[PDB]
Amino acid sequence: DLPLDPLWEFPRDRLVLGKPLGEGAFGQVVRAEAFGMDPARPDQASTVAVKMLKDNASDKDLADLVSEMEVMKLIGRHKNIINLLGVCTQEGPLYVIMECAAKGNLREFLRARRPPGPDLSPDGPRSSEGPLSFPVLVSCAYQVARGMQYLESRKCIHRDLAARNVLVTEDNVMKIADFGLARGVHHIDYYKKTSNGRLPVKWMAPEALFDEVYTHQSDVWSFGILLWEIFTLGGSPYPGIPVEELFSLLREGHRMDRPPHCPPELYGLMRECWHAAPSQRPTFKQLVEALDKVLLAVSE
Ligand SMILES: *C(=O)c1nc2c(C(=O)Nc3cc(O[C@H](C)c4c(Cl)cncc4Cl)c(C#N)cn3)cn(CCN3CCOCC3)c2cc1Br
Repeated sequence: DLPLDPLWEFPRDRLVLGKPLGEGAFGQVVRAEAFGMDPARPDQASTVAVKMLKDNASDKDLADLVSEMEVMKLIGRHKNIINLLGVCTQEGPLYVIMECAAKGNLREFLRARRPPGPDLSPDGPRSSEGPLSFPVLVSCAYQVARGMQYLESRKCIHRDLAARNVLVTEDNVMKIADFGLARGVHHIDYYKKTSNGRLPVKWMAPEALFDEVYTHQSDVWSFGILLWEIFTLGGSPYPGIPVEELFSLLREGHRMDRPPHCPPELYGLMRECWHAAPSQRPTFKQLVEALDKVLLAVSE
């Protein structure tokens, strides 16, 4: 009963719904097979991520998903974001079809690839060598910055940029997810802990947390936290600090320490992102360039 948009509309019968991937505040995401997403190859199979309303959804849940859908249409296509592939709005439940990232989110990607502990018996010629190396970590940070730069150019604010909201493809390409979402910024439970133990308040810029102000520079703050996540290989920010203590510490201008095995260049970028005045933080364009210099200097 929603209006037909032939540009994006995809026949729902060309989808085979598979195993659920996860669920958000509004909507659930399910893995699925798509046939003929490329109209030039009608019988070609591809793996996609389908977002849909949960069971017994409210009208506001529908409005939020519709709102997300329209943002996806306007945002355009970029290598480092989750792109819209199609929609199903006609004669059936609302489907928002987007790209699927085979390796899950960036946080779990890093945590599952932490170096072998010294408790492990030396077996082979590279026993100390873990899956993750410094240039690849830098590349991950660079890709997120480029993706955010694109989103910024499209006047899009993420409001919850983090490792958990960055997805990893089969080719280890970073793709920013859930960027055009209504997140109820006027009613945030700052003490709320997710089912996986995450405290989303630890990613909020001071002007966002204290003054409910969101800009692209507030995302830059979040990017700084995301930088810390990457080079702690999926660690949780402000270790062992409860939300109540986080409040007072932030008011005192407290910042996270430099993590182990992290070069001063990158902790330098982190601290720049965490400058109190938003105009004293780098832009994403500057972050891209700065991370590019480091990346090129370690890609001989
Ligand atoms: C399809 O390529 C595919 N995807 C995954 C994912 C996965 O996370 N896919 C995914 C999730 C998306 O959003 C959800 C809500 C999400 C989750 Cl589930 C987790 N964190 C953040 C977000 Cl946004 C979106 C979107 N939009 C797109 N794609 C996870 N897996 C399994 C990972 N698996 C773990 C065990 O080792 C092997 C890898 C897959 C698999 C596949 Br085929």
